[PDB]
Amino acid sequence: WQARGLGTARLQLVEFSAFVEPPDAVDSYQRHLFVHISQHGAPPLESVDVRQIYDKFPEKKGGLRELYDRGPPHAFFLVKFWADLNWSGGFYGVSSQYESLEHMTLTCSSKVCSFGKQVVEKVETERAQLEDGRFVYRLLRSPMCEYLVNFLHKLRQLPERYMMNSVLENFTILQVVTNRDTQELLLCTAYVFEVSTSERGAQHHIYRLVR
Repeated sequence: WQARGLGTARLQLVEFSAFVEPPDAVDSYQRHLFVHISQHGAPPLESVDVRQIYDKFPEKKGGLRELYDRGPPHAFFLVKFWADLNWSGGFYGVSSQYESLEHMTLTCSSKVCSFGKQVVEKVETERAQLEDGRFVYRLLRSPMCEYLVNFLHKLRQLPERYMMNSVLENFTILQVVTNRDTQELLLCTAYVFEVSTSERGAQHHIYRLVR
């Protein structure tokens, strides 16, 4: 009954990535992945108690505690990213793909938070496209908001990766996917971050948020 990947029976994440294509990508295509989840016979995901990360996201409303209280509890995930920050006016982008058995319009809200305070927010809607019995939701090549692009440019220039990790310690992203018509929550993902080491590329670990 417990999740094996990032999804519920109503909405599965297929693929998520944040990337930059250098200006010369036009000559020889390349992209750098800052972070990447691909879910194209596994055990249960580990659990993390949601109370321990409340103070890393906003409060009062659209905050973790109120969202979790709203439910459903099984829709809540924590993703730890080891971001690859080793890669210039190129294209900074975010691509997301989801799948369901039912036809919905999704609202996807992404709240960028600094010391648990909302700083920027992007809200996108996506109508289902029916393909092979299953519905697919494609939010591909969304331009990264200027706050994140500038954050990444500054973060990458820090002299020590322990300082990157100290800065990232206070940097979080909260994603809420709801049925736009019914306002029911489909997927809530809390993102926390560290740097990887370049020889190592982007990595991640997914947890169920429990209470």
